[PDB]
Amino acid sequence: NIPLAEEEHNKWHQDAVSLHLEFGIPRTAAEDIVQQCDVCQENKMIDHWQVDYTHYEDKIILVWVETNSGLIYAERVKGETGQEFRVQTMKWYAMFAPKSLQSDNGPAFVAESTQLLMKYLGIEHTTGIPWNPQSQALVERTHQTLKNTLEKLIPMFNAFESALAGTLITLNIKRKGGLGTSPMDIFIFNKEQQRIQQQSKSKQE
Amino acid sequence: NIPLAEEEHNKWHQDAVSLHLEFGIPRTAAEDIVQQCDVCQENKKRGIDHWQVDYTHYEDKIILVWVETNSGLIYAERVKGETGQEFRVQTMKWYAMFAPKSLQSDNGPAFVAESTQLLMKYLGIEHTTGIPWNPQSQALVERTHQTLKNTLEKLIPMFNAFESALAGTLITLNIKRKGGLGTSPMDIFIFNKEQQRIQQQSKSKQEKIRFCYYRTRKRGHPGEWQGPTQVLWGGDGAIVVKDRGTDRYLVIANKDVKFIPPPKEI
Amino acid sequence: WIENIPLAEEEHNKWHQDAVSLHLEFGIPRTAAEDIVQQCDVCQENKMPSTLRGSNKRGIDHWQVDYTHYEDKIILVWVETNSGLIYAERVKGETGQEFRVQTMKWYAMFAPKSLQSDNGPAFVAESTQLLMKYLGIEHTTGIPWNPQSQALVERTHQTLKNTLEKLIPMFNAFESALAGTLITLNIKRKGGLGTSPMDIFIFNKEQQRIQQQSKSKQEKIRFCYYRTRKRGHPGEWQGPTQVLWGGDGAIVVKDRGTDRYLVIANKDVKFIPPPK
Amino acid sequence: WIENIPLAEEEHNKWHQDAVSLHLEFGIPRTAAEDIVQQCDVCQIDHWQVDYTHYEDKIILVWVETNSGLIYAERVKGETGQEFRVQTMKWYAMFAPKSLQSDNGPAFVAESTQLLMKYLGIEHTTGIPWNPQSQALVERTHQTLKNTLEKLIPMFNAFESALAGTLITLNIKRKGGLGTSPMDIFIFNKEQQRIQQQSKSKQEKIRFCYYRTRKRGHPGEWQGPTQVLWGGDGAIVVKDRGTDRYLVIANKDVKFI
Amino acid sequence: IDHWQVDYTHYEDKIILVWVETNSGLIYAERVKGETGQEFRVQTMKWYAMFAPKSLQSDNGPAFVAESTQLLMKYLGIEHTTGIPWNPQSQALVERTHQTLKNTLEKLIPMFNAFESALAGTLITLNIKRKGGLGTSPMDIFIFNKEQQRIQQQSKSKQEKIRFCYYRTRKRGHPGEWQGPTQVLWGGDGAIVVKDRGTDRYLVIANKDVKFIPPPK
DNA sequence: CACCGGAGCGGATCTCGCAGTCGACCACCCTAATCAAGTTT
DNA sequence: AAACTTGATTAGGGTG
Repeated sequence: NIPLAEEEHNKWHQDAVSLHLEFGIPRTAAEDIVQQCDVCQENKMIDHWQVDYTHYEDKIILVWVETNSGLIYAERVKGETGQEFRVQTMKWYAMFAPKSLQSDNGPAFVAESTQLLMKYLGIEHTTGIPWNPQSQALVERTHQTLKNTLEKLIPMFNAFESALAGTLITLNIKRKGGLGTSPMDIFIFNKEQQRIQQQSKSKQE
Repeated sequence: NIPLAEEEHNKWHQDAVSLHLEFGIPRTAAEDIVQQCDVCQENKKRGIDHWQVDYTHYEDKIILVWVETNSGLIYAERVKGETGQEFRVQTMKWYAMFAPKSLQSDNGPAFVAESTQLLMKYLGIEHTTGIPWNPQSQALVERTHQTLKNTLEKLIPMFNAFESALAGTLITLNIKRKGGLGTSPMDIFIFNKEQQRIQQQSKSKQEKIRFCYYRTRKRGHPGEWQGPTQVLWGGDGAIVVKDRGTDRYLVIANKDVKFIPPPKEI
Repeated sequence: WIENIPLAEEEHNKWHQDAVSLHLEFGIPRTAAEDIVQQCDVCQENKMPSTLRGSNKRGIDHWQVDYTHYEDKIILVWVETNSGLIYAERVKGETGQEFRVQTMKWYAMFAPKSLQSDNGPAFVAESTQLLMKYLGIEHTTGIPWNPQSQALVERTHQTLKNTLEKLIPMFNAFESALAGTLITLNIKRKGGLGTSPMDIFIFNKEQQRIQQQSKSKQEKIRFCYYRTRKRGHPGEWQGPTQVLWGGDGAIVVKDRGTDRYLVIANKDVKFIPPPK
Repeated sequence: WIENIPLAEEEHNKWHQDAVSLHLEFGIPRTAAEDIVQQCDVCQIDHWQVDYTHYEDKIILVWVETNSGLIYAERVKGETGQEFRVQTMKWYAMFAPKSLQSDNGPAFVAESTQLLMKYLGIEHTTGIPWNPQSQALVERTHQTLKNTLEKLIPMFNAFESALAGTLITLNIKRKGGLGTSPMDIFIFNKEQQRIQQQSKSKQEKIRFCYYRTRKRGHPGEWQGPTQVLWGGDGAIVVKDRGTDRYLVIANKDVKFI
Repeated sequence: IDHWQVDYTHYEDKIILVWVETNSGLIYAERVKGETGQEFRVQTMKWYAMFAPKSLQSDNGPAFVAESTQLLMKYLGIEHTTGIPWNPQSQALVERTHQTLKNTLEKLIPMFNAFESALAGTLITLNIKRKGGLGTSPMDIFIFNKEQQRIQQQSKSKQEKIRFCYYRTRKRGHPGEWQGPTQVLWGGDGAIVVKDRGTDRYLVIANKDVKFIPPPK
């Protein structure tokens, strides 16, 4: 099916997501179709994330945002210090399977043993001024409607971590788009599709 | 489910889409929940079919792009000139190709041309001209035209007709291109139209409501005719209704039930 | 006339008339001419609610009551719904406690299974309600400004007071005369086939015997598909469920869709063969 | 009603649908709608068919949906192969065809047409179109079409506008069945295809799992793997291979694999 | 699936609220300040963000059986089951879960500054890195499970025919009386699935102890 | 061409108010403002 | 010596 997907790609030049999803080929193979197509590498406009700290009513919130699914995570934060962030990306590298990261150059992320925790855990960490309209619209609006839905939910709840969890529930889980796709729908699909190729990928590596 | 979906909303405060799809009530009911919920209306309007246009020049070829805002489904067609009338012809064709609930655009001439807005009125479409301000919109529209010129530049060598190449890009993006579970904008769109239509079918076919005025007896002495409000549960000779004042259900003697057709002034 | 209509409409908006005279004089179809006053405010407002209503035959041992003030005598009256055999007794006060005792008496006379009764406080009283509950009985509420749900007891207040006016001189006691009326209409009134209510209550107590109902379980069940014809063309068998009872040319069945008993003519039945 | 009813009387003079369609649009009385159509002098899956036809020396390409009855069409300069090639490139852009009917005309039976049906993967069928089921729909489509242009076109400066209007009358505004226009039936079929496909995709997996059983409540050790035959609520089905007898197994007593 | 069990556990005077999924074996754990109901309400709000629990087990402990905890489980639409923990099916899993949990904590806590980092480490080893069978992780088994819990699966099952049948059951081989007619709940090979309407329980009946019922014809 | 269905209107069925302004004083059940009787930090 | 809860005896709302 990968063959007919590259014939179809040289013809119509789809995304690797679209050839993956069209032909059921592993997404790695579809990426190899596109990235080898010179039409697509001449013409250019998973588990990949961004972080920025944010304060919501004198409460720092470490805000993880997955660049593809739009799927978010958060936890209340005592300080923007690096060691706390190392603990948060240990916990968070537990709660997810991150491939790669973007972020600003802020102190926690650029910090040496934080970077060495990205190498230890093995995540690709790109530190720099985020330049991309792709991420920054989504992350900006994420802080917008996050601080919104916090402002909606926090009166209801005793704890602030309870209401914070509330927002994460609404956006990760209750919220949907497309055909009734929450972000978590997108992610669980992408991982469970990663499993079956993943049983092949140990042979492909 | 509509009261329960609303209960889920005032708790959680979801999208209209999410409450709708979750509880399967009609989506305008979910919209109305969000809209009758002060919490979401305090902090933030587009239905499903909402389009935005921008003319786009590529290779000295004027192209009249349409961009649906929600699905991200798009149309475009090459153009001779940006005029009112040619644009009127294009959008007539388009509205044969499209059922669009509302439009946005900027203040460009054909948009702001008089008979074009009159033609939005002939066609009854909500037209909004003005500086398009929405980060939801402008990122989508901008990336849409960038990706448009991108894929034009890919495909036009492969085709005799630049028009069939443009059709090519619409195929790639609206059909072939996918996201999430395999969703192209076309399939998202067709789905949304489908469930929306079916919202009409649901609402029309099922419920024959009735409404009434009502009154009550004090030492037997009947009340004035009141509300009026809605038949909740019908029974022969008496019913269930809500007291708006007490927010409370009540059983009223038909004699004291002044019947009304449902739609009221609406 | 199709375009006479907005003027005729105006003439309702002006002169506010029936769908008919408007229909005819403007010479239109009448039905939207009714949709006028459907859509009128004015004429929509002040019309009356033509509504027939209904009373409940309801249940064996299902009951209905109201107290009486006959010649300044509180008389609380115990009156069946279905076959409408009755009882009553003179009372000194209407009160919930007193009432509760009265119903203990009368309840003990029978196995009365349920009730309709009005908003009178003694009917309504907390421990009264708890007493119905205590005994596993259904009170139901006669509602504001409907004696008519309380129909039969008021009816019988008529009948009775006529009979009182006969009998009471014949007795030492008003309440022996009360016994006399009670006697008569629960018995001596006999009609149709020349039967009292007492006949019918008691008969039906024999009729309502649980052991017989339990026993008929041994009789066979079959299920059956019913189905429905749209432009002549019958649906799938909808579903398949037991032939609750068969008649000649049709049966007893339930739609789970309505959860309600139903008929199917035996042509639109599938008979479903036995296990074997 | 009586606010809708005039407005539909206004709109039929524009759009000239069935009385049915307006009854089913606006929720008016049908018989009044019928009174308009009489009193309106003017009226007084993914399997398709193409025909050309001429309306006032304007060649037109006519697509017709063999099931929903939906139509695409556009004004045409000529019956050439190449023009129609770009037409149906655009049509395949706006539509997602499986299949097609047509006659043996040159632009169809022209090769690069058919090669482009292969490049696009449509199964092109030319031949003497034989079918009353099709050709009656074809027939009424043409007669009622040019009827309908002849209604609308004087309202319109540009003819492409009016033609688009005819398409709108038929596709969009006109209804059939329960109030179902052609586009209604059409879009329904479209969305039904994909969910057929998704359903098959979920039918593909056939998962297996470990399981165990209780003795006086005390557990058995894990057993299997064995296929997940049918899921229930709180439990599944599995074939016991030991007894060759299927087992209802609590989900908590399972490890899905 | 999404049937979870809790036991608070103390590791080195650190209360650890240990979620254990009864089926995948997936877990969550976090260091906890106290066994308080309120803190537990916060933790289960957080964790109901991190997962989509349908249902719950736990012991009868104070936080769990707490009133507004119960109202919270209702508020979130989770079924909370409180009990003397009496099952070896789930309690074998929970027992070994806590044992291996403290084991891996003792492995990882030297390797990390924070105990939340190291406890996170244990969840990584056990949910992610730990693998079984063909090499799927318990987290993969959870993802897997959740992924096939889709409603578009339900649509196709609605599209199918069901056929109905009588059924009987054997005692010492002696065939019982026929029963139903009922749903063929699933067609098998040599048998099918049926619920007993009497005991409200799914059951299998060999096709000889079945009589399938023909369609409306 | 026969059979079933949506829309239409004449006829048939059921409930009720016009009787001047309506309350005045009972009896029962349920709810509530106000006063009197204790402690407790 | 302020406040805090509960029992007792007449004034209003739904029903004969």
